[PDB]
Amino acid sequence: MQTVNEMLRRAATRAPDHCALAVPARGLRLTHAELRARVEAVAARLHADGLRPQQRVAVVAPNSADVVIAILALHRLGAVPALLNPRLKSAELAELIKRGEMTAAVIAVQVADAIFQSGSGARIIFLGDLVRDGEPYSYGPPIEDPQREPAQPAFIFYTSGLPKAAIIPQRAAESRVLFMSTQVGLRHGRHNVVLGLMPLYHVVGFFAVLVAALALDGTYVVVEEFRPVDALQLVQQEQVTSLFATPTHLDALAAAAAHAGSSLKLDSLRHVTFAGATMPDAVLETVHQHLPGEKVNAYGTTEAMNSLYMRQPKTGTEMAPGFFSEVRIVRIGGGVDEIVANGEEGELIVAASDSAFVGYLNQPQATAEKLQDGWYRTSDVAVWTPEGTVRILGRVDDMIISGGENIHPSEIERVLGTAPGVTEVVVIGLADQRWGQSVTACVVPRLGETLSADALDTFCRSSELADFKRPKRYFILDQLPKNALNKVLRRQLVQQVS
Amino acid sequence: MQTVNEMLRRAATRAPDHCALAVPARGLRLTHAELRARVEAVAARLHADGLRPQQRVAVVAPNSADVVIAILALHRLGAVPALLNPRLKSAELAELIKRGEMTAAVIAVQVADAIFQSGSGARIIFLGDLVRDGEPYSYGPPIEDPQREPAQPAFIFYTSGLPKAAIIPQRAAESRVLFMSTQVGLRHGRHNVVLGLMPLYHVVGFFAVLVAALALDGTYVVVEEFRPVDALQLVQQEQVTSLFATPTHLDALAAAAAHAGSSLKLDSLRHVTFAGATMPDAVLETVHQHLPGEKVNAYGTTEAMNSLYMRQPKTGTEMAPGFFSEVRIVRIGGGVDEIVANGEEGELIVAASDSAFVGYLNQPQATAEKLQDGWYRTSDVAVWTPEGTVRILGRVDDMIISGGENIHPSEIERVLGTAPGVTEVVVIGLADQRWGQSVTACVVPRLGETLSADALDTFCRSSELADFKRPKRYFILDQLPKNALNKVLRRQLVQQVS
Ligand SMILES: O=C(O)c1cccc(Cl)c1
Ligand SMILES: O=C(O)c1cccc(Cl)c1
Repeated sequence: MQTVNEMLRRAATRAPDHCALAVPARGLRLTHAELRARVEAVAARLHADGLRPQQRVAVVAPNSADVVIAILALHRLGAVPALLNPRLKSAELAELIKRGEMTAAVIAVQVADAIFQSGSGARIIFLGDLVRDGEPYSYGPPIEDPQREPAQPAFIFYTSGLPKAAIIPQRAAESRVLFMSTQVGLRHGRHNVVLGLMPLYHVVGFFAVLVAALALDGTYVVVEEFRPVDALQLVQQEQVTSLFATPTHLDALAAAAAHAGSSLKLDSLRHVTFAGATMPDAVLETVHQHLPGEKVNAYGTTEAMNSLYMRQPKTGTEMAPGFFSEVRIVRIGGGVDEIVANGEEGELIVAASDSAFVGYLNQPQATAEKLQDGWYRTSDVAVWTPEGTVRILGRVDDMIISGGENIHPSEIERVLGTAPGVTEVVVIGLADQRWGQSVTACVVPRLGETLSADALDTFCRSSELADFKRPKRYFILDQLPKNALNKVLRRQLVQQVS
Repeated sequence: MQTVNEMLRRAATRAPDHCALAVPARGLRLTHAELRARVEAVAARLHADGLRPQQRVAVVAPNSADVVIAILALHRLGAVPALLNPRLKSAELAELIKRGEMTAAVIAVQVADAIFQSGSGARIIFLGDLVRDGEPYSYGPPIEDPQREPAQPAFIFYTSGLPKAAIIPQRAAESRVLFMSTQVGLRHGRHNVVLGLMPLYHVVGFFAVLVAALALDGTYVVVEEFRPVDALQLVQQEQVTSLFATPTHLDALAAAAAHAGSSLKLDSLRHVTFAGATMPDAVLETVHQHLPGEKVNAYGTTEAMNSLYMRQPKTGTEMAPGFFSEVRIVRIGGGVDEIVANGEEGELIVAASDSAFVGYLNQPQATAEKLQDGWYRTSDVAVWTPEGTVRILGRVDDMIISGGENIHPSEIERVLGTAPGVTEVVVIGLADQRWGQSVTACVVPRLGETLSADALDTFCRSSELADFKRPKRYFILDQLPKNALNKVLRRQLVQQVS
């Protein structure tokens, strides 16, 4: 195997004086060799204070050079970084750190208050006391490089109840990085300038962006806060070769580029990658018109990383397996060998090989639901297209079954989202009749505007949707309940309207 | 890990009906699924005759669809293919199979005579009795897929005394394939059409060409015999995306393309890769002028695969480490930690990690010479250029040390090779004076032509060579002694002229 530490160490010997970390705002550049020296020093200093290999340390911070040093430092020591979204509720973060029996918590968020008062006896480390603007506080004797095993825990990442802690083994690093090369077409070399738009607590942000950038002897451009015109200036200024970004980032970037034209020089950007299963046709449309570089749509999971992709995509929902990947579509709630007839819908399962998580920390029942007979079960519904591609339909959990028929809310949402006057829409099934579930649309109007059930129904009737998929009922709401992050709490919403 | 078998198996599930093997001459195409079925059937039939996992089977055959099936078949069974050059002497092949305690010998070469009469009780299998033109003789019950371990032997390849048997472990396959992607820029997908110019008994021919082609869900184009104009027609006809070829192939191909112009459509060819350390500046020159695609120079060994490379190269001798690679230049005949001053010459050693051989079969002394303290020693002399690239000078064994000075015969040979009237030249050191060794040139004239020591000396004097490097003596010969393959036996030649 080749671990994160080894990938980064080998890179440092090949390109010691090439720029590793760029923070254009803070006037901060760090070479590969200089990044190593700080990783070594924070490692040693963390060790000199009683942190041992395999001890889980929480990390809760926005993107920055300092948090990159600290995360790599912990891994170099041998500790297992558990990376957590800083948008989470103080209460949630304290609770997650408690369940995880975490030894320490590196924070740069008040949230420190919550952790002491949770019971969890996790040592609160403030990030600014380890490393500040790339320069660390040093002390302690230089430290040994611990022995690392293929199945051994290496990093913990969190999912979608409370977020679950997915354990990423040492051997998963390489293929979690190299798919950026086999699928996306990144290659080794110092031309690589990678814009860090993705948060570091998401596996793409860490393995596919941060680690890939350095492991290929390139440069990682730190972005502490996303602004669409500023990001495009970075593309031009830094000579960005690739960016991996959310559908929401790309909508912003494409529109800013459209209201920029040849004001910004974007030619250096050769790779625009995104997880676009949920990307509407209209955003995809603008991405091709207004942004340069080859576009690659990618499907993946925290649990197994990349499982499908598409070069120069037409719809955002249709993709095919790449290198490392093996996939099947099986009967919903059946065994891993129950393959559907091409054309019938089912659950996407992918083989659980090198890139796979090895279980959810302290949640062995959820693990047993997800890892069966060598497969990882996505909980996503899919269908083989006659053209040999996989069409992602939606989450199994969001699926509505009305009059014995599979209806996917995401399909209805993308239609209703184009209805004039609509700012947000979530489609849900209410426990009911026609039977089983009744398709119901919850719609938020644009600021100042009225909506009516009649007008929306007329709009749906005049759209491509088939009979049974048309909502039977509409609720016009001033907002939708959306947890600590900005994703809808369907269950909670269903509970609100009934 | 991801083994050859697993790489090819996963590929078959992703692209069952895409063309895997093309033999345009024989009118033979085989899809991925069809190639699998034959690999399964020859495997089973080989098993039904008493071949067990980990038993070494020799393979001695020119390139063909049938030998690809048989090699993959043996690996699928679990047997360890030992691939041998068919150009070797009958006596040599019998002897190598004897030392290797090989259980069987798959041959398609008389050479069968030699093997029985060597003592080695290796079962002689004729290739035409396993599979002919892609259709096998089937029998026996379908067979289990054996458990494979990371350090376990998988394939045996032979080197430069008698050729040594380098044992390639299961875990070496992935990085021996994926460097074609990280260094060379191959990516996953069915556009991949790979021309099989390289012999299958060379690690590049097997891992970097055959296995890479299939593992990326592409097509391998079988070439049973190299002809420069025919090969270029294949590029055009088959839509070849990449070729990996020897310097000798590229000289032929470039000249045929120059005496073709826009007669042949070569635009589909995006990657032209070669091991060009020994490629003269003039051939490289023509490669850029007359052949399309990005040119990539690559340095590597049987023992550790790829260790250096260069995109769009200027000299053929200057390269830098890519992904997976770590390299040092150390004092000749010193410890792995004795790094030279940048500018001093030394031995190129590369780290022995995932891609590395695990030893020479039954030759533990040679192993101990080559694998020290986690490094592989190339036996190649190199120097760091002020620009941070590695300049390969020549083999340590060919090095001449005259008047206490490092002189590399390859440098002198490339100068003398341009002297009009010269068809071949080898430079050697004779045990002698000035002192230690005396630089001596052995030159073969062109058909019908005379050479003189005086005229050659005049030519050298008028060349870029420094004082001490000029040959002190010339031998004009009608030929140079060149073993079973076409490489010069320096030791033997030295012995001839003295
Ligand atoms: O969260 C995702 O969409 C994701 C996660 C891992 C890998 C990929 Cl390609 C995508
Ligand atoms: O024999 C060579 O030159 C060789 C062997 C393995 C890998 C490479 Cl890139 C080159």
